[PDB]
Amino acid sequence: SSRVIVHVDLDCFYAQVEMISNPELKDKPLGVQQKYLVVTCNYEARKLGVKKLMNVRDAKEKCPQLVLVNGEDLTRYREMSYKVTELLEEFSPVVERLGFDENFVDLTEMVEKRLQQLQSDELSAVTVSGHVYNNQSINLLDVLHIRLLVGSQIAAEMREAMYNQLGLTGCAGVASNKLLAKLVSGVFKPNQQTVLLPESCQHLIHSLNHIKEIPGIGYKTAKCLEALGINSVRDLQTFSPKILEKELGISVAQRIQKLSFGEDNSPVILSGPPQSFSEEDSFKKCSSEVEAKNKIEELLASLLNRVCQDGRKPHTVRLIIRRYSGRESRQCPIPSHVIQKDVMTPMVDILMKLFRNMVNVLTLLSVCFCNLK
DNA sequence: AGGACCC
DNA sequence: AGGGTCCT
Ligand SMILES: [Cl-]
Repeated sequence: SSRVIVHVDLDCFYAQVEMISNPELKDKPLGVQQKYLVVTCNYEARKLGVKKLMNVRDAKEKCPQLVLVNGEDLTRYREMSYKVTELLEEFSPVVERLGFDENFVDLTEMVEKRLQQLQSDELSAVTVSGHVYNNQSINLLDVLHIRLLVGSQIAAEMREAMYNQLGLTGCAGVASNKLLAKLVSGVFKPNQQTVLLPESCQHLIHSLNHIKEIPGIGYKTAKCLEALGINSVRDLQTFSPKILEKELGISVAQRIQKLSFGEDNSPVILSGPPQSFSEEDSFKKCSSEVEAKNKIEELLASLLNRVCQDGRKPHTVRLIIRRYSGRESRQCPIPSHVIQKDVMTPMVDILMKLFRNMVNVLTLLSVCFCNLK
């Protein structure tokens, strides 16, 4: 049973939000700064050589006119992110969030509903919206092609609604599973879409230049694969299954070897409301382990406002720390009476105990509310 | 708790 | 960087 999946990928998301907030930035090169880092930038800045996650000095020495806005407070980005997800959920309810700026939508049922409504002569006029990957020829008699073209039409409706209703541009990719939809959505950027017909799957997967470019193959797995002489997609396709299992475990080995062929049976999961709320701060050294209570009190204060708005409350609190020159965490249940929401002073007490439990009286402090109900 | 992955 | 997910 084949599926029609769309991957929606917002262009330079934080920059888009900031440009909407201050139109004066719309025509100037823009970078969103967090600490010493340019986490993202609009395309005007990318023209001038600015890259994501490029340190501010390197970025200013490449674009001295680069306008910098602070993006350490994620509140506005998070709000717009959920407006996108909710808009897509109106199309079809099964929407999976991947970070703040990507969504997967399973269009299968929607596509079949639209096809049922078409007349015979109507079927021969089905047209693609946007790009066809690798300029592949469409066969209107192929039912897989028809379904994917209808997927491309729904994807264009989504992108038009996002722009008309929210002012945001993004790319979309339409394919038969999540892996392929996500790989194909970035083929034409920015603000464009691409559909992958099945015959071009091997062309898409072999277009990658490192196995680390496969979604799901992270730093540790890549480093491990490279240690085995596996570098290209075809290397992973042809590597011995038995050895790969022994080195990576059978779960990781079998899944990522399927990914190397473009195979991905994973379902689109309805993300729904978030599973956790957290806030953090990075810094160079906080060994005044009495200022930590101040940092933790500030983080806790802002978090408390967010928990009130969601309406659901956390049943677990967690404190994370990073050690000077990799993280450690302590969690514990939140006492039931404390959940009625002055909750600061008890929360600080709980958190400090977790703190003291971990540190003997730091480059990061993070507080998380989780286990929601 | 810790580790893998994602943006 | 400042967030998130699920698995062991
Ligand atoms: Cl499987």
